[PDB]
Parts: sequence; structure tokens; C-alpha cells
Amino acid sequence: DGVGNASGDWHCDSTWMGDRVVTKSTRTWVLPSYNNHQYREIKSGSVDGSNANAYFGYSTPWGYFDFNRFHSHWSPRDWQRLINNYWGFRPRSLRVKIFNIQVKEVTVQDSTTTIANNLTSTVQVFTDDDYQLPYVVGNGTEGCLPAFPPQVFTLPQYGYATLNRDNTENPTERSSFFCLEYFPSKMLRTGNNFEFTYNFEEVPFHSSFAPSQNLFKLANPLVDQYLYRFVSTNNTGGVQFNKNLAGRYANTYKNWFPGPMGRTQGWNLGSGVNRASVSAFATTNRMELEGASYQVPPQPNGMTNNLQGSNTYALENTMIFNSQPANPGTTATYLEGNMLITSESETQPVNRVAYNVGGQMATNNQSSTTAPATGTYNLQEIVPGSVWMERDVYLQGPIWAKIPETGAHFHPSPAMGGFGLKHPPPMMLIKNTPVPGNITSFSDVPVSSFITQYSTGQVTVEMEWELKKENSKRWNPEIQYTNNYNDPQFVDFAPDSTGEYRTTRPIGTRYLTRPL
Amino acid sequence: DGVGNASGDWHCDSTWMGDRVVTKSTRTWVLPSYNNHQYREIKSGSVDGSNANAYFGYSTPWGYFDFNRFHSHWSPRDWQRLINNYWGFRPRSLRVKIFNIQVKEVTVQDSTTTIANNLTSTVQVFTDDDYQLPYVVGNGTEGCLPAFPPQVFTLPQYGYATLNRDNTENPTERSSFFCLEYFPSKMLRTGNNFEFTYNFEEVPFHSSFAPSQNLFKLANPLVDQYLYRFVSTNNTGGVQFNKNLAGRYANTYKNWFPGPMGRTQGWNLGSGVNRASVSAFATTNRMELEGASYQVPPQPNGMTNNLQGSNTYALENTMIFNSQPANPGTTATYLEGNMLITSESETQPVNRVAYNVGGQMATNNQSSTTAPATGTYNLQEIVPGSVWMERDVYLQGPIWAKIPETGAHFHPSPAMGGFGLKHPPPMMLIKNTPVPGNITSFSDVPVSSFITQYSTGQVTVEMEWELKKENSKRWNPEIQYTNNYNDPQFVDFAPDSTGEYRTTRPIGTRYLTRPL
Amino acid sequence: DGVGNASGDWHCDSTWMGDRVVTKSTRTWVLPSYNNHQYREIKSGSVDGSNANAYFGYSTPWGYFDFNRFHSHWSPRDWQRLINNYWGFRPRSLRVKIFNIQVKEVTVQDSTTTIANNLTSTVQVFTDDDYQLPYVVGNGTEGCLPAFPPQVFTLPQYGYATLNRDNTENPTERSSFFCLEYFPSKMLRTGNNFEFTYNFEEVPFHSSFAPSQNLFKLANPLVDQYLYRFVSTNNTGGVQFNKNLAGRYANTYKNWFPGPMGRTQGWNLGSGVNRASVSAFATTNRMELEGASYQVPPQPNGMTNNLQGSNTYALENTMIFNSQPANPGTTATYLEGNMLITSESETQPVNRVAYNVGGQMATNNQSSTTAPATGTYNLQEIVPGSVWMERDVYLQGPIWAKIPETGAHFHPSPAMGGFGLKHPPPMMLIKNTPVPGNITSFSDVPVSSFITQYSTGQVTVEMEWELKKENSKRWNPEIQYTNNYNDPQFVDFAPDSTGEYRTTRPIGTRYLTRPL
Ligand code: NA
Ligand code: NA
Ligand code: NA
Ligand code: NA
Ligand code: NA
Ligand code: NA
Ligand code: NA
Ligand code: NA
Ligand code: NA
Repeated sequence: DGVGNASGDWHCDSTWMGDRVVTKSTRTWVLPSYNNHQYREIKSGSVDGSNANAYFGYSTPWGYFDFNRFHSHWSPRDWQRLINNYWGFRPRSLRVKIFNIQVKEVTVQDSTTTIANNLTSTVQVFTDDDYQLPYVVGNGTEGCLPAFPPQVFTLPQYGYATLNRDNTENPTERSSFFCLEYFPSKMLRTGNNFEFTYNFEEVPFHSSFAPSQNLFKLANPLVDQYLYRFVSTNNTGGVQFNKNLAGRYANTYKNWFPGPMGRTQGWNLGSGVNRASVSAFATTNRMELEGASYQVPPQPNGMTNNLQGSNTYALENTMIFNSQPANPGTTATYLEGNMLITSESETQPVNRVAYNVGGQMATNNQSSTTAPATGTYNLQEIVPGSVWMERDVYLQGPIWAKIPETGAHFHPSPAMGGFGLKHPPPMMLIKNTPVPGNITSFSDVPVSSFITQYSTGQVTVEMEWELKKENSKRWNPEIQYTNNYNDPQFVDFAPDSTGEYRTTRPIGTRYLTRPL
Repeated sequence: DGVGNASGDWHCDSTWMGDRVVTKSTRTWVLPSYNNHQYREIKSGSVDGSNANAYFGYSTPWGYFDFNRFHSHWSPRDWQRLINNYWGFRPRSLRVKIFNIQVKEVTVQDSTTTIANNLTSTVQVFTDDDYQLPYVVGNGTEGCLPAFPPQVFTLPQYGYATLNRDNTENPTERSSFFCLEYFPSKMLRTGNNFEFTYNFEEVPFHSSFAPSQNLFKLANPLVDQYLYRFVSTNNTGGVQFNKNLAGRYANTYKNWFPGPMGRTQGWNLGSGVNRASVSAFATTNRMELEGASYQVPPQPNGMTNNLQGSNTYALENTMIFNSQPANPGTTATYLEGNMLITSESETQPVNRVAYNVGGQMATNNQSSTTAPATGTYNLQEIVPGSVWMERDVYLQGPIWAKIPETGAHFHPSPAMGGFGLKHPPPMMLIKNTPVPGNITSFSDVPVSSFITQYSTGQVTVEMEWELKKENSKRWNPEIQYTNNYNDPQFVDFAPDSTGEYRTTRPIGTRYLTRPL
Repeated sequence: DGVGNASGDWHCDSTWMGDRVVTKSTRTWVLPSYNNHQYREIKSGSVDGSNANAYFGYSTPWGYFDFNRFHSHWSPRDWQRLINNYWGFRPRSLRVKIFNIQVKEVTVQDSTTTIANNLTSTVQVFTDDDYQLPYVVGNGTEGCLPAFPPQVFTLPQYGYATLNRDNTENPTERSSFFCLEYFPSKMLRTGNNFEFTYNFEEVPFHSSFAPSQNLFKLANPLVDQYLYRFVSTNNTGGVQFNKNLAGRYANTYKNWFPGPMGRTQGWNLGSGVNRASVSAFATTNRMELEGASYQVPPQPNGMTNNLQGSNTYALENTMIFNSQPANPGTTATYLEGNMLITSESETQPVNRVAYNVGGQMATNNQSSTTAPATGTYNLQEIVPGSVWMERDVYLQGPIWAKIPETGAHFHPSPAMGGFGLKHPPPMMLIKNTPVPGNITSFSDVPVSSFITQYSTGQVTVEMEWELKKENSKRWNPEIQYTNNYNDPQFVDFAPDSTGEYRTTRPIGTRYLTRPL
């Protein structure tokens, strides 16, 4: 309504009400006027010897709002609270509000560089509710709301990648260009604000519990089966079998089978033992798409890295986050120390080991002359009677991802973990309306010189989650996430002398135990 | 109400009413007071050279009611009746009742060992309706209701297996212990009884019919296709094709594809021909889970063993039951004779042969210098346009199995055949309340000496099944299960001189024929 | 109603409903017919060189029901659940039921010793609702309901201690004798049962949280005080002062003062360092009552043992429980290992160190000739502006205790921790009605020979607790009780191979953090 009046109050809070909890988090932000208010055609030929890095696309002046990161909404304890006493959760509804828009104009004379605000200028927000733009938000890229309410953050620029021709930079006749100014968008001078309201589609509860039974040894030990297994051949080519018995769990008919597997090699950590001076890329797991070899991280789930105990990890199949945020374009080498590496060990009983072969099966036809032989297999895909656990979500991990448009998706859980959404939280685009510099002469060609200015405002995301009440009959105490350190010299998830937020370790959600 | 009065009448019966039939079967049972009313920690290190047999779990004083075995509810003829004129069936509802509880106390002096009944003592029944305990019943273990109403049977002890550490006996911090006395349970002295009422979740009709068409040669022979296939290359590297024609069924575009396959080797039976003195285990098919190789029986369905005709069987992929019940802990070798072995030949046209390679595909890129080459594959998993038949259920086979708790199950049919249930018939636990011996001095430590006593009562299971009315236009008579023997010297499915129930052969359900 | 019918169903369960949770636990029990149905005058002269052990009292045939022990109602996890996410709790209501009474009669011929049940005999239960009997239950004695539902336990005999004359065994004219048969009590043959209903008086929530601020350094560091302190004297006897400043927390006016203290000496544990071959008794803390020195355990709270970190413990001031139950009358020496020792370190910031002096104050009057002097004090009692935390309750610790009858109690929290109740859960007395042997001749003297018989039945205690919802604004994750072990070789709070319940460690309730 007026320049003087606050566009909105500041809400940050967690409200636990029965079976559902709602998280409101508000933060402050800056929007540079990227690209000086013009689109740039952007492309890249193969780099580091890989045509897989070749792409053709565009860069826009628009910045976008990303909150698809659990820790944007959850405080550490709140996370803890959720992960220690709940069997699952899914996000039901979401509402966003952008306010307190303040736009500033900077002018530099002889390197003076002063910042003063014009009140006249506007900002533009619109939400792509019909998913007509490329959806960038699903793919684990920087720029989400901080995990720490205080810290101010700068909005990521919006750019998308269309299809390359022939793993060269060049475009193809099918490649398309999207203009963001084609959608109608609200324009906000300082008095005004934006409110976004949303309702999540129905998705299965993320299963935040670990199996207390091993899949194969489901059957009670006490009683033998009524089925028998082939065991040997008498001296004449005659078949003989024995009863499956009691405890033995190797030779017992099974009803259900582990998850889809594809070996990705295991590397030791800590004490370790790894091969020396090794170039990782040649031996990484990959999928060939459009005649180029692409690395696939988080090899599609149905597998596990680490067994608890031993340090070996399926690095190809694993989620790794920096301890602290770092910078754009960094090429610096990182040792194990800095990294927050994650173990899928909790999901190990249901899931298969990623650095072991998946099993073996007979490779020959037996005969009088010739004995039976078997062959191990490094990759078993999906089968009926399958059963597995999808990868755990982390306080630091992403929340959801958009399902690609195609005729079919096999049942889909983002390989990076989270909620597979057909219709996910809409792209939220915002840009600073351009203000022309001093233009004194008319031309047909478009204006090229602009006043340089950026915007800053606050934004609040309010989310509603539904919970699966914990209900177990387990007698003894379950393991839970404890803030347990010995001889600490600083708090975890807390500012330091310098003032920066410190996060020591990643946090899964699997602590509670459910028998199969 | 009173010691003298019967807690319940005896119901055994089959009622066929239109499209649905209800089976009531009642039997008699004994419940030993296992473990002298205490839990035992039970574990096993690797045996027979396999860490797969390593497990950590517990044994309870509770016995359980298992009826998950088709022949508990169906008399032979009734089975027959169902299998010869129906295209499918699923269980809609179930109701159970336990009554006529009689508890007896045995005392032995100088080896006298007398049995007299105390009327004062109780028994405990409760049903785990919320699936909070490990579900043992799904996994084809002994102790179900007899197939023969007269025979008295002893209730299986309840024990479950939690997760092992490192394929050693030892437990893990995630391993959980369940106390059965934590659930509230009805206590029954002799006058009282138990009634259980249940409603099955909706499941697809088990398809009890065999295809009368071969999958690939679906198209009518009379007419050629309007598509053509590449056939050869002219002397210059030039492509040439011919019309697909008429009857030929090898080279004709196909819309649908066979089921998932994984070779498990074939062994001859009867006349046979098998390799001599062979140790089966090295060459068995297996899956690696938690860093141990486990054998998987009934290799997940989508495959067949036997083609009719020839005796070769996919033993790894097959269902084998003893002819007669046998004993706990038996290690005796069994020849073919005793076994009731099953052929999935009826499902052969839709399904793939288990001891053959699944097919072949090109393994090289053709060039002027270099000719095209192909490679057979021993394991093909799931694909779009797939189609297969799940394994047939047997009078002797199990009915249902519980789906494991995880984020996803690919469409699941118990590998052992039956109905995949998310929420299956609840574990039914019963135990004898302990009666202290003579205790004359107080101690803080728990009482250790008990009166020795066991319980016996009857129980009835009443089930309602829905049927898919047979409706075919097949002119000529279909094959049906006939009780056909030549020169019989005893009846089948009938007592003998000794008094024991004799079952000669297994009985599938596929007899009726449905064109695709 | 009838011998045959169950007097009551078995309820064991924990129901969490919003702000209040209700715990139902049911167990089995035995009641020996103590004393052959007669009272015994019992007394003791000084033993182990202490007249403090001298007492005069009586022993009854009655056994009593004790559940005043947290772990009787809480399963491990349930405890956990409560202690990790709640700021407090108090018991609002309680209801008890005794049923399934079974009375047995034992006869021995030539050492045969058979147990058969007579159905005719009765049992007697009554509750002393008017607190007219000596209340024994408050004082941490054996015989409470087991922590493990399965285990059967024997009811403690009821005996009370009246006043001794002169620290000799002999009675005094003021000493009184209570006859339990004077109260009217329900008599129960096997068909019948007992129901007890109760409502707790209003008591402050047990504060289950640890202070995140140190009492003395409450004031913010950033700002100095506006008060100044005397610091020195100029060379002439002149007073000079400095401003209290900033961070310094030693010399800053304080509003609130630590808790009441009385030094009890500190002993090292683990690595330790303690004096060798030491007789503990001479140097133990004590209070003189009726001209005898009595040891006081749990020296009245307002103090702490242990500071976290260092192993030294105020053993006199500490709660120690055996790892496993042990036996009546044991004199066996116990090393540290067996013991579950407790640290009040969480309450350390508010509370005072027990093995340090409490402080110091000036002991002289300063003059020109003579400098000021100070003296440490080993015991400071209560003062206005006091503030402290009462000792934490343990899964293994007792729940409540009865306040003694006198004109005044200073604000009272059982020194053993728990709820100080003016009117606590009534003594629940039960005894087996005596059955005369064969008496063939009349006498005036009371019958002396009885049939020997004992009773066994189940009992259920149902409690309702109110909770203080956790509500904190602490950003970083709080510490919580985790079931965290490394290289476990058995589960904790779970049966072992032998069948006995294993409890490794004690569990406080202070995990959550509240700033002052
Ligand atoms: Na730029
Ligand atoms: Na929607
Ligand atoms: Na670095
Ligand atoms: Na046994
Ligand atoms: Na149901
Ligand atoms: Na044999
Ligand atoms: Na006695
Ligand atoms: Na009262
Ligand atoms: Na000892």
C-alpha cells in the first residue's frame, strides 16, 4: 500500500500438532539484475575429454526461488524430533509469500560506487504453475534457502539446457527457446507483496525406519520347512534331496527377493587400503544416452553402500555433501575430511551390497560327461517379487524432484532420494524490471544501456507435513540420533568465532526399527 | 460359561453357492508349554560352510496358528471341483474360532508320568492385527493345520530372526527384541473361547487356466503382415528385405514379450542322464545380500521348469514337497520317488524355459571389413510389453504371503505362488499361562520352577472365496484332473492299514484352457 | 462367577494420547503363606557394631503389592520416548486389578512333595486407604513388579518396624502393634477378582531437563553492571572499588544462590586413584537420631555427584543399583563393574559439587593491625533466594514416597527422588486364608497345625501420566538417549541364552535442555 509500511511480518517457526506438523521458515535474499536484462545463448563443446559435457541452452535475467532442500524448513532439533519418533512423513501443502521488496540503484563515479534506493522501480514475480518451462529445481543445484535463518543469500540465476546436436555445442531444429516474459507476472513496487498457495499431490510416506529382520531369514528358526531341496546325485546319475531345516537360512525356499543391483566399485575410507594414484573416471559406472557416455551418480536405488562396520563405500552409489558451502567454479581437490559421506547401511538388510556381485546362476547344461557350472552376475535389474528400500533423505538432502514427461515411468523414486512428483512445487521466477539509463536519441534498435540496480527482500515458505505415528512393540530401546560428542571444542550446527554456520555431519532419518 | 459345557460345536464343511464358495475346516491341536515359559536368545554361526546360515534372534513360549496352506481348507474333491470348472479365485473373508480349551498337568514320580487336568489354569490368545511382530507365517514352514480333519497336530513354536552382525551370530545395535506379553491378550479358562473375524484386501484372481495359444504365434497364419524385415545385404553393402509371410512365426513383428528369465540348470528325471556324483551347492543360483551368497528357491517367477514331454526340470526353479510329512531336523537323503515334483509346463507358452538361454542380441557393430555377431544371454529381467504367468498354487501349496515393509515393491506375487498381501491374516499367538510350582521362600529373582502342563483344544477356520465363472467357447473337451490310476493297490488321499494319510501326487490348478 | 471362567483379561500396553499417556502393565505373582498364618515378634540388637541397626517390630502373614518403581510401568523404548521429547511428567491417576486367583495345596509323603489345587480356599485383599498402617512401600525395598512382563515374581512379606527402646531390641510403652485382620478385606475364591481405583493428589511436574545456562553467569557477557565492588585498600586504610565488568562472572552481583550442601567425600572410578584398603564406615556422612548415628544415603538433595568428565563420585550422595537382581541376605562384595552408578552431572550447573567445600566467608574483624581472613565451610543449609534441582528419577528408580506425619515438612522431595505424596498409593495387602489340618479334638488354645498351601494369580496396574509438552527455541540438536553400543555381543534390556533379563546401564531423564 505504501513505501513506508512493511509488506509482511517475519515468520519462522515449527508447530507440532498431533499427526501433522507445519514448518514456517523465512529468510532474506538478494537479486542481482543478471545479464543486464538480456538473454544469452550459452553452449559448451566437450570438456575434460567428454562430449557428455556438451550442451546448448540459454541464460535468463530471471532468478528463481529454490527451497527443495530439507534443511531449509527444519531446524536441527526439529529434524531430530521427527527422525527419532516417526515412521514416515510426506508434505501435504505449501504456501509461499514474498514481501518487503526493496530495490536499490548503484552508481559509481571515479570508483566511488554508492548504493542509494529508487522507490519507483519494480520487480517481477510469477509462478509457472503449468510446468511449461524447463524444471531446473529438481536436480540438486546450489542456491536454496540457507539452513540458518539469519544468513542472507543470493538468488540463483535461471538458465536451462536444451538438446545439443551430436554432442557438439550446436543446436538442433527440435531445440526450443523459452521466453520468460511471455508468462504474465505480477509487478511489485516496494509497498506490494506476493502470496503463493499450493497443494501437494498424494505420495507414499517416505519410510523412515530400518528393518529389524533380514529379508532372507524371515522364517522362524524353530521350524523346518515342508519343502525339500535338491542336494546331490548318487553315483549313477540319480537325484537326491534333503529337507530344508530349522535355522538354516541359506537353503530355504524364499518368497521375496532383494532390490535391483548394478556393481559400482567399493573404496575404503579412514584406515582404508585403496590403490594409489588412481584416475577415477575411466572406471566409473555409466549409461550411454544419445551416443555419449554419461556418469550416473546415486546409481538408481535398490542398492546400498557400506555394511556398517567396514569403511568401504560405494562412492559411485552414495550421497556426498561438502561440510561447508564453498564457491562457484571451484576445482579444488577435497580429501575425505571435508566431506559428509553417507551410509545406506540401515537399509542394508532389504537392499543389496553395491560392491559385491549380485549373485550367481547356472551357465551350462549338465550331462553324464559334463558337470554343472555357475556364473556370477554384476547387474540384476527388476523382477516380480522384488522388494527394496529407496535411499534415505537427509537434513541436507533435497525434498522432491519432478517426473520427466514421457509415456511411462517405472515406479519412480528420485535416485537422489525424496518425493517423485508428477506435478511439483512450481518454478518461482523473479526478475528486476529494467530501468533505461539516459536515452536522448530514438533508435529502432533496442535500448542497450541501463541503470544498474539490484533488489533485496524477504521471503517465507510455509509447509505442512503429515506423519506416520510411530507404533512398535519392540521391547528394548531403539537407537536414536543423539548429539553425542566427546571432548567438543565447538557446538555442532552453530555459528563459530568467525560467525559462519558449522555443520559437522549428515543426518539420515532411519533410526526407528520395524520388523518386516 | 462352565467347565462342563462345550465351548463350541465342530464345523467342517464346503458350501458351494453360485459365484462364491465358503470352506469351514475344524481340527484338534496341542500346545506344549515351550521353553518352560521363558525367552531364549538363539543364534547360529555359519554352518555347512555358509555364513548365509548365520542369524540372531529369539524363541518364545508362544505357539502360533498357521493355516496358510490350501489343503487345510480344501478336501481333495473340493479342490478338484474348483480346479476343473473355474478360471480363478481369491479369498474374500476369513473368520476363526478357538474353543474347547482343555489344560492338563503332568507329574512324574519314579518314571510314572501321569496326566491329570487342572481346570483352574488359563491359556492366552491374541492376534497381532497391526503387524507389529515379525511375520513368520508367509514363508512355507511346517506346522499348518493337517489336510486330514481327523489327525491331531501340535502347534509350531513362535520364534523370529533379527539381523546378524557380519554374517556372524552376534547381534547389531539395530537388531530388536519383541516381547509377546506386551500385547494385551484374552485369557481363557476351560469354559471360555476365542472368535476372530477378518476381511481380505482386494487382490487379483489367481489365474487358474492354461493358454491355448503360443504367445509369439498369436497372429493368424492365413494373412501376411504389412511390415517387412531386413533379410540380407547385396554384394555391395546394400540392404534388402522381404515381406513377413503367412504362417511363418519366427520372422513376424511381435507386440508382446515373454517373462523375466534367469537360467537355473536343468536336471533329467526318470530315465534321466544326469552327471554322476555331483555336489549341487557350488552351481546353484544365488543372490548376494549383506555380503553373503544366499540360495533363492523358486527363482522369481516369469519362468518355467519342464516343457511337458521331457523329464528335465529346473530344480532350482521348482516346487518340491515330500510325499509324507517326515520329521524335524531330518538329514536323510531323498531319491526322486518320495518327492512330489511340479511342472510349470501348463504356463510354458506364456513363460520362458528356465534351463535354456533367454535369447540373443547383437554384440558388435557391423562394417565393410567386419561381419555382424550375436551373443546369447542367460538372464533377462523385466521390460515394457512384458507378459508372463505366475506360478500355480497347489492343494499342498501355501495360500498367501506378507509383503515386506519398504518404500517400493515391484508388482509382487510371492515367488512361492499365492496371494501377495500388504495386510495378511494376522499372526495368531497362543501360549499356556505359567503356573508356579511350590514356592515357599520369597526372592527378588524371578521364579524358575513351574508346574509342567500342556493344553489341547480344537480350532476352526472358516473362509470365503470368490470365483471367476468359467466361460469359454472352446468346442472340444478340455483336460481335467481325473483320479485315474491303473492297477491301484491303495486309494489316493486316504488312510492306509497303518492309519496314516497317503498323498501320491501334487495338484496344480491349471486345467482349463483360455486363448490369449 | 465360576471356577472355570477367567477372572480377567491380560492387559499390558502403552498408549500415548496427546499431552497425557497411560501405562497398563500386567504381571504374574506367587503368595507363600508366610509364617504359617501367625504374627511373629521380631527384633534385633546392634549388629556390625552399630546400635542404629537395633529395632523392634512385627512380621505378618500378609504379602503386599509394590509397583513403586518406574520400570514396572515403562518399557525401555517407552522410557526413552518420554525422556527424549518431554520436559516433565506427573502421575494423575491409577487403577489396579487382581484376578485369576488360583490357590494350590502341597502335600509331601516320604519326600514326594506334590502340588494339587483345592478350589474351596480363599485369599484376602484389602487396601489401607486411610493410611492407618505403617507405610513400608516408600523406602526402596525389594519385591516390586518385574521390569519384564514375562517373569513371575513372589510377593514381599509385610513387616513393619516400631520404635526400639534405647537402641536395644526391647520395645517401649509407646510402641504399637497393628493387626492386619482388623481391617475388613474382600475374600476371593477362584472365580472372584479385585478392582482398585485411585486419584493422585496434585504434585509439581518432575523437571526432566538440564539447564543450558550456568546459574552464576546468567547475566549477558556483553554489558557491565551498574554496581561496583570493593576491591582494595589504599596505603592509608582507605576503601577503593572497581566496576563489575562485562564477561567476568566471578565478581558480579548475583540474584540467586545454589542449593543446600553437605560434603560427602569423593571417590575415583575407572582409572581412579583411591586410598588402599579403606574401611568406609568410620568416615561416612551421618545424622544422629535418638542417640545413635545413622547413615543417610542420597544426602538430602540440593547437591550433585560427578561433574561429567572426571570419575570422582559422591558415593554417599549417589544412587546405586545392582545390574541384576541378586538374592536376599547376600553379603558378597561387589566391584564397580556389576554396579549401575548414576551421575547427577546434568543437574550440576544449578546444583553444588558434593565433594568440594561449599564456599568460604570471612572469619575475623579487620583492623589497622590485623588483616581480613576467611574460612571455608563444609556444610551450608537452606537460604532465601535458594534454587536447586532435585535428583533425577531412573527407569530403575522408585516413583513416589509417603510424607511422614508431623506438624511440618520443609518442602519435601524424597531424597531418593520421585514424588513426595501426602496421600500416596495405599498399601495393598493380600494373604492366604488359613485352612486347618485335620483337627479331631477341641481345645481352647488356638489351632496350630494348618494345611500348607500357596496362591498364585495375575495382577494389573494401570497408570495415567500427564506430560509437559517440550517447547524450546534451541537451534542446535539436543543430546538424547541413544541405544548406542560398539561391538555389541548381546542386546541390552533383553533376555540372554539362559533366559534372564539383562540391563546394562541406568537411565536418567535429563536429556533435553532448558535455558534458565
Ligand atoms: Na552474469
Ligand atoms: Na497439484
Ligand atoms: Na581444500
Ligand atoms: Na523347546
Ligand atoms: Na485389512
Ligand atoms: Na528315505
Ligand atoms: Na518366613
Ligand atoms: Na487422594
Ligand atoms: Na560378585
